[PDB]
Amino acid sequence: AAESVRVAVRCRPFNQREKDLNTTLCVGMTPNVGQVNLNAPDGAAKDFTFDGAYFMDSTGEQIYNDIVFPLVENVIEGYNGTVFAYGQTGSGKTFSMQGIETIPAQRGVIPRAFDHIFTATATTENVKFLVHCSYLEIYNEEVRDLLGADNKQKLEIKEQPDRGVYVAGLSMHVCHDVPACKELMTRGFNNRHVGATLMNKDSSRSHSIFTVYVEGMTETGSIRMGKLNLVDLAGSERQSKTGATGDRLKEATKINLSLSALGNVISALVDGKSKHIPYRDSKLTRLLQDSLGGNTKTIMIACVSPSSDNYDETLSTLRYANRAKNIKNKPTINEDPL
Ligand SMILES: Nc1ncnc2c1ncn2[C@@H]1O[C@H](COP(=O)(O)OP(=O)(O)NP(=O)(O)O)[C@@H](O)[C@H]1O
Ligand SMILES: [Mg+2]
Repeated sequence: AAESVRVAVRCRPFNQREKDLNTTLCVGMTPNVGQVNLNAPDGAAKDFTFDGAYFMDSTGEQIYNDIVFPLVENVIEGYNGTVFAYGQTGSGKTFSMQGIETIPAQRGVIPRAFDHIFTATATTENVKFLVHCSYLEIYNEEVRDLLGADNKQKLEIKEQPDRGVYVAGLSMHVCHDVPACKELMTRGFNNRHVGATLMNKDSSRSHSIFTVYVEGMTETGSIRMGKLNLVDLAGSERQSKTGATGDRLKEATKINLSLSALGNVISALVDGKSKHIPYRDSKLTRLLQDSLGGNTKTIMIACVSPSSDNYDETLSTLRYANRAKNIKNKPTINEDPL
């Protein structure tokens, strides 16, 4: 039967901008029951329930072990899996996906997924595994390869019933171990479009997708074809807060439009009346199409600011996250016999 997309909310500690503005804590949580509340200046609260609720003291270790670990186990079995970080600029999407390599509890989703996969392949002798990685970015409505030779070359999207939506000409890289995956992640990080604003000095100016392909040849002949999409979206932002001008501002209009398209896809999927879903409104929603309503086990990590200054932006993240938990997917094991 169909299963829901799983949603977790992560509230990061205050940033310097928020402390200088003398803002107050407007986010509350009861983690053991997945509860999150948002308080307005008058005191009125809006209550929500999610699959996970992680507060200012939460670690990447906790988040991964609780919600991501089962999904990565599903990819090893032959399922398609997707983890995507969503939220306002500077909320903690890149920190949640990449993290800090030198602090064990602070390592992100992506490096932990590499360790988990290669430990599972190393402890299985009756299945031979081949692991490939790809890494792309959607920058100003152009799909670009972050591991290719021409990072400026616009790539085209193709569709096929047995493959879903894919990127034609996207380079594929064999990874025999965790260092190989890390070398690609480093190379890709250097090529990703980034830029400074008053909301985030290290703002991601594109949506990124790191895909790990897990192919397993079983002793009963058959080939399992698991695939893990690790998605670090760009975030919603406002010119009055970022202070963005020129090219930085042009990126903001394309980022905001593509994120509005994702919101519209989420809303149409759960309104109970939309016969057609607007996946083609952006390259982002076309590449997330199979993850939202399709053949995939999906997790959204909705990141939020704890500050009263970001009440409106945090409320928007929570409303879309609340809607996303009702999206119904039909994941199946991808397994080609002989
Ligand atoms: N939970 C956290 N604990 C400590 N530092 C954090 C946390 N979350 C984020 N940060 C830091 O806060 C800054 C902004 O976070 P970042 O993950 O880059 O935001 P983002 O959601 O990806 N923003 P953007 O790319 O502009 O849409 C970085 O310096 C992070 O390392
Ligand atoms: Mg980021």
